[PDB]
Amino acid sequence: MGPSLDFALSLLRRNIRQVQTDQGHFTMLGVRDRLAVLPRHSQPGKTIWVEHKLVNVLDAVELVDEQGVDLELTLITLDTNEKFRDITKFIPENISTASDATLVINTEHMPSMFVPVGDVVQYGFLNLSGKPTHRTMMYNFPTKAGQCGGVVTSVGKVVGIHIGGNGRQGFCAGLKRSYFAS
Ligand SMILES: CCOC(=O)CC[C@H](C[C@@H]1CCNC1=O)NC(=O)[C@@H](CC(=O)[C@@H](NC(=O)c1cc(C)on1)C(C)C)Cc1ccc(F)cc1
Repeated sequence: MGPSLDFALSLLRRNIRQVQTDQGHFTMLGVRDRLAVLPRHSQPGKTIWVEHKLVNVLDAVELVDEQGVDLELTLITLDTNEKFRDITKFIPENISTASDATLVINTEHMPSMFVPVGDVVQYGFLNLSGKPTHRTMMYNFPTKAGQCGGVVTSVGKVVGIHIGGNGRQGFCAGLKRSYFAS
């Protein structure tokens, strides 16, 4: 509710970017330095649109956890002029569920949008259009196409990235701090 909403708003300007790839429109969380995270499904190429600018991509590396499981997110590094404000400290050391979370969407079509998704609960194994992953979490909210990459936040942590849904529920890849270690 209110507390996750205001924390979510504090991330928006400095860290939550509108992007476009050949696959469509996505929300992108910038984490530190020139490092950001996107859904694998966005399939970033050699350039990517960020806000109004076509930006060269330094690399895109699929995020695979310490158990060898693809998390369906890719870590992208960018030929941006400025570094992102470092939000490492807001990514929890442990994958975290949360009550009354906020999902932040920021795309050209859904700009600066805060979605009260309610409680985010453990889900675990998830088969997303035939691609299996784990460590996912679920919220009973009817998320939509165009919300992938959306940032799931608690009172003061960034806990997940929206990756899929079935029309009545939504699912995020869980985040923990070690995923972003250099
Ligand atoms: C570029 C445009 O594409 C997009 O908009 C990305 C947006 C949507 C957001 C969905 C869109 C709808 N409700 C939502 O919240 N995401 C996907 O579509 C994903 C597929 C699903 O959500 C599928 N769901 C399940 O499999 C699923 C399983 C359970 C359990 O619940 N849902 C549905 C398409 C059927 C794409 C994907 C494929 C393979 C993966 F490794 C990982 C992801």
